[PDB]
Amino acid sequence: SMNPPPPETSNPNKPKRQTNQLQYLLRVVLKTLWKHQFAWPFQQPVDAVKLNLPDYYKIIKTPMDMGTIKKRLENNYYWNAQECIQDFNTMFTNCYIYNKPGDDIVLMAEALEKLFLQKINELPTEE
Ligand SMILES: CNCc1ccc(-c2ccc3c(c2)[C@H](NC(=O)OC(C)C)C[C@H](C)N3C(C)=O)cc1
Repeated sequence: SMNPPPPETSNPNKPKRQTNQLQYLLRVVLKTLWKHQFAWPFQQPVDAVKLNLPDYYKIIKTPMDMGTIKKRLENNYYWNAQECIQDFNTMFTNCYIYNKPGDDIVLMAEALEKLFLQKINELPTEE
């Protein structure tokens, strides 16, 4: 059981709402990154067992990925848009913590992050 369980994606005890910013985060931000050429390593949790990287979860204690983020948005897990934005930022930061400059995965993360920032710079207004 070398991998940790994946992050929680649903919780019936948290209140739920739909906001225009949350719609944008799923329909524009997540979907645009998801289809990107470099999205695939980030579409599910890092499988440290299959990659045979037993130090990954020794280093990364707040894992996050777009598969999880997608489910969180679909399940109304986030109340505030910033909770979702923070999950994206955590995902990128983890990649930068574990890997090194010049690694293909870092270039991939940098490209996705630039696109992410372009899209959240056009986040719609709050209710
Ligand atoms: C059939 N399995 C396909 C697959 C292979 C590798 C990865 C994957 C996921 C996460 C990460 C990796 C691979 C990185 N390995 C690597 O060779 O990256 C290439 C593919 C760019 C290392 C690092 C721990 N990392 C992250 C996200 O930090 C995902 C799916």
